[PDB]
Amino acid sequence: STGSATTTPIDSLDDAYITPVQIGTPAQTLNLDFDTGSSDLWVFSSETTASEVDGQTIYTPSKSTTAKLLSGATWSISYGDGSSSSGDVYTDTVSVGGLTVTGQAVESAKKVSSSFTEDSTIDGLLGLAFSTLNTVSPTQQKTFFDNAKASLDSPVFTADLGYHAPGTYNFGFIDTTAYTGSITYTAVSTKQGFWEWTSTGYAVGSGTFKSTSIDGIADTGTTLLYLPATVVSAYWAQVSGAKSSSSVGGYVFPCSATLPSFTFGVGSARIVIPGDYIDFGPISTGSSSCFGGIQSSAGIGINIFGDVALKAAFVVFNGATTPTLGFASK
Repeated sequence: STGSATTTPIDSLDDAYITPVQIGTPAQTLNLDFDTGSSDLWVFSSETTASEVDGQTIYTPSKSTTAKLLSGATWSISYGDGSSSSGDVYTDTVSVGGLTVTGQAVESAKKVSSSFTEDSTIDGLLGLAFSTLNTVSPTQQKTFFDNAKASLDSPVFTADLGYHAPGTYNFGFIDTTAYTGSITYTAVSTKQGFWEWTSTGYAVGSGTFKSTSIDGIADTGTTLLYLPATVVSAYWAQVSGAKSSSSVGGYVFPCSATLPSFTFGVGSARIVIPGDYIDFGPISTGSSSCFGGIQSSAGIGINIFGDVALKAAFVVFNGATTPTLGFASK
């Protein structure tokens, strides 16, 4: 089997991407944030505290003939950005782009943090990191990909995120029309539960490539590119007026600037992030100070190849017995 679903930016900045997911019988379609940095499929629901729902579409298990309460199971998660949610668990039928999993754990939110409430466009998350990170207790549950894997034509999914445009998540096949050149594959460590890999270096604009190992995670659920302070300083030093602002919470730059590209290495191959991808617009409405799309990972504890990086590539998440990651230009 295979599946193919379009993923769409939630706003004009590509702050996140939503992908329609069918849950239950008859189908209830929710727009979920596909997150390769976590492993819980959770949804706003009829059980979510009413004051914490503001425009989201909810899953109502009582209206699904295939929903079953997973007795005794609860979940609770906290994300890198300080947001959180928690609740109980159903199993139900879940389909993505024509690919169907029966008995998928659907984690129903009883509580969500303010940032989730405040984002009316995201109805929940669909985790695609390794199932070892799944928070369900006392019986840990598998991700959608993990459940689907054996049935897929090939044990892979691909992320093809657009810049200010829709893109695609495919399951079970590699669309050879979706990228240019060849796919370069690179080793993954699953030791922390993430799609963790090591970039071979970077360049700023038309500058020379610096060969240096940068360990990080391929994380579709993070907006920006978080790299070591040395790398980030080198980038923003090429932008006149750019500075790190403690009050704003990162590097800002004059909105009048033309940003240089940023290149990252994947083995001997190179992925080029155009400068425009690194502009996240005014810090506040009407400001001429703009927020940067490359930020320091210092104090995160890990480097994160988020959407800013991933949307410059066609990315293969290879879930073979020894997982690997593949990157191609497009």
